[PDB]
Amino acid sequence: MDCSTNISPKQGLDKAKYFSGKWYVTHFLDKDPQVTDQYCSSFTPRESDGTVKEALYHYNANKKTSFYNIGEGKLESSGLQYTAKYKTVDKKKAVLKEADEKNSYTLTVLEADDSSALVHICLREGSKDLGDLYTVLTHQKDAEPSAKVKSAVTQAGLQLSQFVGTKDLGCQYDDQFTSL
Ligand code: HEM
Repeated sequence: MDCSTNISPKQGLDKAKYFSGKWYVTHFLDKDPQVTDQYCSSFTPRESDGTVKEALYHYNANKKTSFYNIGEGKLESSGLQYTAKYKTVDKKKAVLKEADEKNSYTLTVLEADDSSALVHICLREGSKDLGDLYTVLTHQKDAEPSAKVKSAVTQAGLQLSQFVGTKDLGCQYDDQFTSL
């Protein structure tokens, strides 16, 4: 299930707006889920000298469990786009597995403003694309995405209505994990 091809970062985006606060996923669009479980997610991206580090949380809304990761990658020469390898961690950020060289994700920022963002994530393992997602992001749980980001969704060729809205899933977040 190939990741979407025509994906490049929006040029002219202020990186200070993207590497800002934390993000909560309000809406996600999954091309082809392998599992039918639905997730909520929040993460806290930071950048220094072209290196991105981010604390990542997933909550399985069906099973009511959560898992944790730390991503690390370099910004491309193209703008706000990065391929990250990732550690697997417990809730206290103790390392369970270190980043390896065959598992990565590529995150492309399509829009970002003071309240909201739209990003695309392709997850890979070895020679295979595992999964492609678009995600609408806000800085507080269940905040409304901005008009600018809703327009970004339409301009990406998508319909926001076809995304899964996470409000309905009964998400639980770990704001301690994502603080810092
Ligand atoms: C609501 C939004 C999201 C959904 C629905 C979602 C869905 C998924 C699913 C279904 C998996 C597979 C879990 C498994 O069976 O092991 C997964 C793993 C993963 N996701 Fe997400 N995801 C979301 C947000 C994010 C974001 C924002 C990022 C990166 C910034 C991300 C990065 C990853 C990574 C690195 C893995 C691999 C974890 C592992 O192998 O341990 N995801 N996600």
